[PDB]
Amino acid sequence: TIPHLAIDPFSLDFFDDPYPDQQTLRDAGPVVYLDKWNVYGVARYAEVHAVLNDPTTFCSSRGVGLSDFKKEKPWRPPSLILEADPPAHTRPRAVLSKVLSPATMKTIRDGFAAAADAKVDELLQRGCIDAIADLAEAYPLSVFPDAMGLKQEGREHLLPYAGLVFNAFGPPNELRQTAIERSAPHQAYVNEQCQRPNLAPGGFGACIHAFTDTGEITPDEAPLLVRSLLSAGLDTTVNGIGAAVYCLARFPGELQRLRSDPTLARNAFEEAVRFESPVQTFFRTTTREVELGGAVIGEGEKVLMFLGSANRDPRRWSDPDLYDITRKTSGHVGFGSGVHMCVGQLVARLEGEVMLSALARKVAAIDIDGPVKRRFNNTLRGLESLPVKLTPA
Ligand code: HEM
Ligand SMILES: CCCc1ccc(C(=O)O)cc1
Ligand SMILES: [Cl-]
Repeated sequence: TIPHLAIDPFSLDFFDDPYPDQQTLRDAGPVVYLDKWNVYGVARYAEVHAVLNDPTTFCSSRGVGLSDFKKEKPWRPPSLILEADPPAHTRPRAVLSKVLSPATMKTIRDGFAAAADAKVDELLQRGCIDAIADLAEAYPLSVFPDAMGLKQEGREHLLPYAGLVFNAFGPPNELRQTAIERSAPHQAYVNEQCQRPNLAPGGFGACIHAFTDTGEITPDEAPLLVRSLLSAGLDTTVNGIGAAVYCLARFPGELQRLRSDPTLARNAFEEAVRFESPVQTFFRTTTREVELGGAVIGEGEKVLMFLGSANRDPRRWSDPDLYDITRKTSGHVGFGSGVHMCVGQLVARLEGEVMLSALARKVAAIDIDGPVKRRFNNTLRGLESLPVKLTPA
């Protein structure tokens, strides 16, 4: 009844060009079995959305990577938010929501926007730049660690730590094993920065610790919640901004529409998140036998959700393989959906908006002018290098 496929969605060949295999996964059925890893897979929008929105049946507390925390030890102590189910999820989630709240964005927007404009001005002086290292990485590094309240020393551990976190959701392949082998210094740095005295006044980290007297979280929960922001808050935006720049570089007609109306910057970024889906996949674990799209999945089974495939499913999207900055993007699953839907999405969208606004106002053309190199990660999709020439407006 359920088709068995040999596709390895964590293989380098798959990462290099996932789109044919994602269509095969969608078209084989609403639910597939991936023999390579002994997991169920859902690649159509409808089933991905359904799984995300039933957290009781498709839980997160047994891990959102391949590993089942009921069977194996987690590689690090479980996240109090990502790897928790309601009701244990609810209070930590509320704290992060308030720390990253609509009102908090007002305090940081002016500085984030000035840093974006300054970065684009700097890049225009160079002309030919690497849109990854010099923009997608450099811009978030220039705003997010400071917004966290981190000291300067040791920030070089942040991107390695995030790459480790995202590789560790994958199966025990070479990418994951190698990341864990190299992890000790990055974990040591990150864990130390999560302690209250190491987080500067007014930043996200200090604000998390300040919530420890309201009854929502205790003091001993705050370090792990700071850890959540140091895990999820940087490399995601690197790949989101990188996706948006790569889209504008490949689709100059959309750059031209963005230049003509810079207020499209927020939706241009949202459409880049749908189009590239920098966060490609997450797992859930069934807590009971369940019927999903005509298939019967037993208890304690891992279900792999293809967020990027859901975001390209023609059953849901018109012209899904086109980058369209005026598309009605609401409902895409690039930030998830439901109770775990990205708690940092206002930060991510703020960064993406102000960078695309700076490009829309200052840049006339973005031309790829060197070899494009892809970066391979078990969960993140994005580029290692994107050589571009920026022409000033
Ligand atoms: C373009 C950038 C980003 C993308 C595409 C993205 C994507 C996602 C997705 C798909 C989830 C759902 C995970 C699940 O359902 O298991 C998620 C959750 C989460 N994200 Fe984001 N994210 C981004 C940026 C950020 C930022 C900037 C922060 C923090 C400052 C952040 C913090 C979190 C946290 C803490 C969670 C867990 C929420 C929960 O479990 O309730 N993310 N993100
Ligand atoms: C796309 C972001 C995924 C993510 C979310 C939360 C955490 C954490 O709570 O440590 C780590 C990774
Ligand atoms: Cl850790």
